Amino acid sequence: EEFDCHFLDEGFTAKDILDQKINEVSSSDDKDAFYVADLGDILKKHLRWLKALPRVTPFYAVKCNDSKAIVKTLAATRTGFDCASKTEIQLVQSLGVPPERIIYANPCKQVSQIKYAANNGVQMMTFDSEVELMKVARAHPKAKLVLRIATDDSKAVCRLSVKFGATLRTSRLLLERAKELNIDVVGVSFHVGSGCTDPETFVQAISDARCVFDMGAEVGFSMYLLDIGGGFPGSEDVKLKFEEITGVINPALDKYFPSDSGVRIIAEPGRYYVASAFTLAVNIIAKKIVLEQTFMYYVNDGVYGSFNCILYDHAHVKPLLQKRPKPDEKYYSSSIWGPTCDGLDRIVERCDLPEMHVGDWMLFENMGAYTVAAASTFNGFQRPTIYYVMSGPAWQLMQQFQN
Amino acid sequence: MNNFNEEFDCHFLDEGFTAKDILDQKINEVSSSDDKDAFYVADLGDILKKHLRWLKALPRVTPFYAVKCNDSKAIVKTLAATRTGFDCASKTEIQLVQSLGVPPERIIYANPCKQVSQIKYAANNGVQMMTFDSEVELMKVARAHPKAKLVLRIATDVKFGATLRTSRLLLERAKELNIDVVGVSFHVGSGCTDPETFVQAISDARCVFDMGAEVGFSMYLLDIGGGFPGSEDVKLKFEEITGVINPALDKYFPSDSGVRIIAEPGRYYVASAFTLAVNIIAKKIVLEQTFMYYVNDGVYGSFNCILYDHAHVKPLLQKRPKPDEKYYSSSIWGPTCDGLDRIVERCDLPEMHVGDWMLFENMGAYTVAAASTFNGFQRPTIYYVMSGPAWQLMQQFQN
Ligand SMILES: *Cc1c(COP(=O)(O)O)cnc(C)c1O
Ligand SMILES: *Cc1c(COP(=O)(O)O)cnc(C)c1O
Repeated sequence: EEFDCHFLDEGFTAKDILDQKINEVSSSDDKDAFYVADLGDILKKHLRWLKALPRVTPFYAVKCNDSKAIVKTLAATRTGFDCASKTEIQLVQSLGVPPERIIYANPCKQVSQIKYAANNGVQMMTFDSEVELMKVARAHPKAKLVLRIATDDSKAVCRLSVKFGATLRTSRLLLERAKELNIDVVGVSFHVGSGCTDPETFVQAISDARCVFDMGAEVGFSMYLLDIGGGFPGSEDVKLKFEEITGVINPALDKYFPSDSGVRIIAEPGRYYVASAFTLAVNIIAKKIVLEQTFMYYVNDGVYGSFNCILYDHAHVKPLLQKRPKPDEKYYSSSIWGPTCDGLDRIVERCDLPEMHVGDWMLFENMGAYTVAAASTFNGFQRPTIYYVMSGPAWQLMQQFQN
Repeated sequence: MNNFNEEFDCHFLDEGFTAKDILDQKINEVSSSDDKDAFYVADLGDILKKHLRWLKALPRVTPFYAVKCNDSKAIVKTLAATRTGFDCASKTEIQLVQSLGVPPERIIYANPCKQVSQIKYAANNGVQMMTFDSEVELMKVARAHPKAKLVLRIATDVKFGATLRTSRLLLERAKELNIDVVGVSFHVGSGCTDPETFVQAISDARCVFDMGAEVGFSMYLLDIGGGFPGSEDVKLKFEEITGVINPALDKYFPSDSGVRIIAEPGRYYVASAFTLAVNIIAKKIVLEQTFMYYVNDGVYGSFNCILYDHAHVKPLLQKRPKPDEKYYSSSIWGPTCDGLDRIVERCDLPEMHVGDWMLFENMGAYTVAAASTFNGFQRPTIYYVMSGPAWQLMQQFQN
């Protein structure tokens, strides 16, 4: 099923296909959870990116969803790939992507994985520490390094301990140390992150990046690479939409990194490409009534599976009814639980739903990003099957991108 | 040492050597190379020691290992030879146990809320005993496994467990549907602070047994669940808990009644058998002087137990530091690019360097069982060891 893609007929949408599949299994007990993944939605996102950020080459953040179908579609589109590990580089290269379309954007890499990157021709890597420079000097001395700078997220849960990113002061010392070690630093990267309430944050990051560029010029480096990271929204169900962010980014790029300077601007979008492409259908496998009347529903995907995103990715999930609800239907306070025997495997603490029954389906939209990528087989429950769909016109568009 | 697939490969543990010595040897073996991937040493002899200890502490209670805690084939094979039962929650777990040769009468399907197709799989493969705590579950059993032997799971002091009031209604409803209810199960859970909770649970089970007798059921199976500690690094130790359980079992379920008592320990068997070695792969100094260490296992891997299992992890050095060695405030981070992939927020450590190893004891339970390959990082290699005397002990259990 990984390389199996189904046709999407004219006048149909991923939703219609989902409804059809649900109807077809209605008289049986084959009601495992499943995804419908519209590869055409990923192509749509790419067109939208090219239009909104014409100066920025997208490098898809593989970690967000490492589906071979996704990577193949994006590779056909000629986008780059941001890989954090040997396995991700192997996946991308296996599909035929040359090394110059890969950035190894992990600032803290095990020596053997740096060696793997060097052996396979991946030259560009990020870094934010002196020890990383020592490791690169030993294991990949001809690498092209991108300095990752810190970006403030005022809504992070742990604002004192920041995992990645050098301050400006540290950035100066790092550039000088790289010069001492005869290591080439070619640019600057930053990552604002998905939790971004104000687009001005991007402006600040771009300004800081320009500062580090100036620092590089002072130390004698030829810096050309600006990496504006990820965090762009992957669906319209957000307060701060993609186009508002890009409307604030493009003037900043024009001001701090004009095209005549020779800068090459890239980004590392992950969730932007894939979030809305996946819709998850789970089946209600068990039910309890608690006395006014409240309900507990048990479904066959949970926090150890697709909904790990609730804990790892700070996700909030909205259950949707497969069968439309009449205006007069009574809604009851309800909780939704995963299949595992763990008391913590709870998807929704409280929501309002009409009375549902075992065998009914619940749908979760925008489930592409940081869901299957982090699922486990805890308690022996297997990952939901993914059905990849693509229309004829979407395939034609992909062909155009291939030429 | 090198694995000859790790699943079924077991290494000998020589006389006078312990799991720690094997760990040191492996570390020494790779000291001059860059192959510094995280790895486990799993002492199957420790699991056999736990079984002997269980037999002595709870002589009336047959243990059914909770496979979900650690589904290692090596573990299940060792426990299967030991003749324990298995508590299975899904088709895959039942498949694993049966593949190793365990007959269905040594399997309890102790998931109260089962998908119909999973119930069907159990019926197809002869697993008759299942738990339940709801009327809807009874409806599903009547359709998909009508000859099952049902065990009523009762609540103890949100997700599972019927109240006594609900238990009465469930027993009557099961009688209406001609479904056989043979016993009661409860699960106190690991975070139990007061052992008296077990006494109340056993008393509640006795009440539900009496309720079953009133409606005409022959109740014989008492399942006291799990939650027993898997290490000595706990406030409430195993033997204190069993000291409170055994008098209650004698009072509420005397042997002459014909009751069969089982338990579902998971972490008790496996927690202390696994020691994890991770390598420091990156390092930062933050200016008095504090350090950030990055290791090659994290919250998406073995340390998912921090979020899923409320685990508190203690990093250990390979060699005990000198008393006057300088310690620094330090943080420990996982390998993934996620900002949340942090193992230790703050601890005191001597200055360490890239290539040094950090050890984590009592990492057997709810660690590898829930690890993912997020960001492409592979699950740590597990090296299984067993001494000759441990193998001899396993033979005695088997015969
Ligand atoms: C996670 C990550 C991304 C992708 O983030 P999204 O929110 O999915 O766009 C991009 N760059 C880096 C360095 C990351 O760690
Ligand atoms: C998880 C579980 C167990 C095992 O719990 P431990 O804390 O590992 O002993 C036993 N019984 C049931 C019903 C469980 O869900």
